Formats: sequence, structure tokens, C-alpha cells
Amino acid sequence: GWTLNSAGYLLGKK
Repeated sequence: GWTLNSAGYLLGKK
């Protein structure tokens, strides 16, 4: 699904 620090952190913020 969606990660906390792996989706919006170290990769890109939405």
C-alpha cells in the first residue's frame, strides 16, 4: 500500500 517514511520520505513528498 503506502509507507510512512518510505513513500513520503527519502523518495519524495506528496
